[PDB]
Amino acid sequence: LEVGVYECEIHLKFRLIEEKSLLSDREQLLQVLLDALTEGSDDFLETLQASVKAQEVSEFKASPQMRRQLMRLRN
Amino acid sequence: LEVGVYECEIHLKFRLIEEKSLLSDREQLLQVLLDALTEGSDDFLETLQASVKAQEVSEFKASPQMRRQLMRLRN
Repeated sequence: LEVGVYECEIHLKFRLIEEKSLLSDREQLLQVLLDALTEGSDDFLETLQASVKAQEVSEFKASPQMRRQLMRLRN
Repeated sequence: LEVGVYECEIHLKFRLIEEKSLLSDREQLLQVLLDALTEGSDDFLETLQASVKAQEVSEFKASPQMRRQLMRLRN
């Protein structure tokens, strides 16, 4: 159950069919898009460009809250 | 139940605590990251940079499969 701290970068461009009423709320917009990305249906979504990076970094780079979580998990 | 075709762009940089065994499969890596983004726990995740864009475009830009889906939904 080895964990690490990863610095991660996602860059995605894509076309999506969606209901208009689901895209009008600034606070829920990303989640609506993540949900479609997760579904990954070729009837609704076309991924145009994707770059996904995840690199382990030293835990000193983590936030205080995350460094506490790391101690909690390792002990 | 008005739908549109949206051209969308997500650019996210973030640090994540995750189990190592969950990040070693190229085909599941993005989904593992989307799942953490969806959870959005401050004990595990720190969002460093976020850019989220979604713009309605003409449906002629959609894939054949998506244009068929659009007809299916509008009728």
